[PDB]
Amino acid sequence: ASEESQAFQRQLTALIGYDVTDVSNVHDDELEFTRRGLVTPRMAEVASRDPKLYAMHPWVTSKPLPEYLWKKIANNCIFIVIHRSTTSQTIKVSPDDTPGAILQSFFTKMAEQDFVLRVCGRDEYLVGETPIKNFQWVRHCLKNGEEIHVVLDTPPDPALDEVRKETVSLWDCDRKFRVKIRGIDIPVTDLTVFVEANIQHGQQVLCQRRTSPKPFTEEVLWNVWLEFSIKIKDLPKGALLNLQIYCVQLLYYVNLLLIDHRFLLRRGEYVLHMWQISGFNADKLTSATNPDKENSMSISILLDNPIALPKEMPNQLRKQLEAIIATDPLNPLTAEDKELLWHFRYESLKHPKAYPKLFSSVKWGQQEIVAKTYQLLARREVWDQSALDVGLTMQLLDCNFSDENVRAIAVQKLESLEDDDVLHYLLQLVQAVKFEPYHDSALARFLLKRGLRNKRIGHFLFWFLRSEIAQSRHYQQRFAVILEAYLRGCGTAMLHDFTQQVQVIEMLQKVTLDIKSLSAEKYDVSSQVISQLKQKLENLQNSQLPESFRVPYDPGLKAGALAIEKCKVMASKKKPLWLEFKCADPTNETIGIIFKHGDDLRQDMLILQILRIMESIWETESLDLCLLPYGCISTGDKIGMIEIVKDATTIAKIQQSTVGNTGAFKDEVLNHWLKEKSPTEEKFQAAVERFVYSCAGYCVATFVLGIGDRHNDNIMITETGNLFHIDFGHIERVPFVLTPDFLFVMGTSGKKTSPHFQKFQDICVKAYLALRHHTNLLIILFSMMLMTGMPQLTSKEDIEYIRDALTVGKNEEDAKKYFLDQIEVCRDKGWTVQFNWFLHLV
Ligand SMILES: Cc1nc(NC(=O)NCCOCCC(C)(C)C)sc1C#Cc1ccncc1
Repeated sequence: ASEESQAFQRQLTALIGYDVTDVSNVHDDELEFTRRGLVTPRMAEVASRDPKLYAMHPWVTSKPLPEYLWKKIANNCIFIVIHRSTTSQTIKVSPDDTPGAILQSFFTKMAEQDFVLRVCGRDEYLVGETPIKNFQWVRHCLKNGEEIHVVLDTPPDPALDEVRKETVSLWDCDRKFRVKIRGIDIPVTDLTVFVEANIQHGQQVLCQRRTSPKPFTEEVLWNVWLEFSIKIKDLPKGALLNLQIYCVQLLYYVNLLLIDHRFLLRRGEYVLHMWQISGFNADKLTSATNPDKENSMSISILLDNPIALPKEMPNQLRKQLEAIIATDPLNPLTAEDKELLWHFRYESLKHPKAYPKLFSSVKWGQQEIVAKTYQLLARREVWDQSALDVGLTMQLLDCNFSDENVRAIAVQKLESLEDDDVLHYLLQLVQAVKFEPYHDSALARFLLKRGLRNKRIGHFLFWFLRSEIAQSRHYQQRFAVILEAYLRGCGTAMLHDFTQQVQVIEMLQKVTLDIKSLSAEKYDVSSQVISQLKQKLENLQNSQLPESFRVPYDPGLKAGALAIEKCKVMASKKKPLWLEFKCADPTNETIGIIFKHGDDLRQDMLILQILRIMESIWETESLDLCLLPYGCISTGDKIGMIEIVKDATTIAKIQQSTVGNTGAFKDEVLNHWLKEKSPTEEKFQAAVERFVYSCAGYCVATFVLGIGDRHNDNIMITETGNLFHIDFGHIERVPFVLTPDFLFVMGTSGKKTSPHFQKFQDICVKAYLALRHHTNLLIILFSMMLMTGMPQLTSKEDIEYIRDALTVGKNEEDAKKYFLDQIEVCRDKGWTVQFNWFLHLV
């Protein structure tokens, strides 16, 4: 209503990248009702959260301090360098010392509580009643053997985060369901079309009726009643009326929810703008209609049937039911299996791992059965009590489940995750919103309240939602209605940082797309393209870009002015921008960021998230495989950013040092580069230990994912011997890369065993074992990222690579040999595929 409240909605639309106050693409108030419906949990969180802790966002974890990291604390007391101006005197504190206790041990050891421990060079705070061992920044320093540098700083003002003042039933109706297909209208040789109407409940198709084929014209009228066998009483909440135009080839689709957001049966006249098939995918389930009215095929339908929706086993069969529960998520159930799970549903409820299969075997098109399922769900004693299995929880949030009650018990288990884990699974929990039948949901409300509770979760939430909105027309309506709901609770300070970030990304994306236009595809980096970049960049800095911004992939870091003398264009075919920015904290080395158009960085983000999940799985088994999970955020269509890792070099560039652009690869090349880049033999004998652990980790990780066969120009290594892979936005043969240059560093010529190669295969095989223990988790993370992120998704063979790879249904002893067989494939191949990878240049 306020004249300035209208200017707030245009700031929101600039941050979101979509106008939520738009009704040109809706046939009901589903999104408007969701906007108002979210005010309640937004305000409950904004009110619930403590302001002094929300402002300083302490990054803690309640997981035990790992064994390898404990070895670094040999004195049961670690060093903390506290700095204030000139002062820079260290302190020895016990790992059980709260930052409050370490405050009394700094003031009493000097000659008041209004000072906090802030890390040097970042906006990261060691505050709150949590032991110093549980702070992430402390654990990060103990991993990379770095010294703890803090500052006696003034705490931020919690008032900076201020917020702006914000009839019959179905079960009585015994008639059959019907829908009149009036016609189809395309704006614009000699084929036929027919329409197919389906009653769907997630994946499962309850009923199906088609029209008679009629010639392919601009307007095709039918005016026909399609009668279905399903009674109106039997329609479940979340039932979708999928209308498809077939040429026998699917050309267009559009969904419409039979039961609306108010439990009412949908009736009336509807003119639906349809999506074209690109010439399985989460986008196929979307309730949103095609916004492009000018170029899309339309379908007009009619309904009127108000009507509202109301709210002891033998050993043999036990052995069959247990065998079924044991099988992996992708093992398909048969009618025999489904029937056995249902009849013995009370036995199945006693095992929580049998939840996805028990609910996958429910007759959803039968009111009577869904009513039994809801009574069955009330006996949730086992479920509530049970330990949180995130892998199992996520199965219940995928495409196979449209049930609000089924999906909600899963969100109830997610409320147990601490911030630390909510960050690991955030990308995936965000995509799972695509599978929710309705806009307002338990999951949406869950992501909102956690983002609003923690500024680190909030920052990442923003970038993930802003990402899908900027490259998904099927879901931008839903995700923007959730991003507005968040942005209206993060508080003024966040709303300012996001504006500066969005602004910088927008300008640099323009320059990335402009430099790509200038430098031709079949063209190297000339003097024209390099000087045009420095010219374009000077005009941005001189009055059109913020003097400061938080780094999207690492928010604790604030980047400042552009070091234009250090920026350049990369030699890749996609011509990425290598940019360097000066650090914005005085507390002169820059931040390196790569901007890139051309590759799908959602696939990059989805693999990088899985590497943090994998190294977490290992951390619990007291393993550390030094994976370098560099930052990378997708910002729109094929465009996005990548973190430049300090003093790291490509493996292919290391060999084309001894001898340049040629296929004669030496083994000693990498072994020399490591010693040449090491000051003392102590630092070189460390680089081989960082190489053995990091190398073994990337071998197992890429193998389980099916991205082990990579060109060595996409494999980098640091001067400190930390190997890492880059550019995952792509996907004879090889399982993973273990080329003879790497073996030389471990001590083996080939077909030999050295003491370090022995160390390598020991951790290598123990890491495979560790991941095999979390088979269902990896299967679901990959299975879900293919439903949403990877658009070339095969719901048959693509999804099942990880099944064969993860040694399903096999003993742990065979696995040790099988993994070592794949090690020996890389021994006999040597440089066979690496040579053919170099040959892919011409
Ligand atoms: C992840 C990553 N790190 C690198 N590090 C590096 O070049 N260091 C060289 C020296 O430090 C730079 C110096 C300073 C800026 C730190 C001050 S390049 C790279 C990549 C990539 C990529 C390309 C295409 N698609 C996806 C990913």
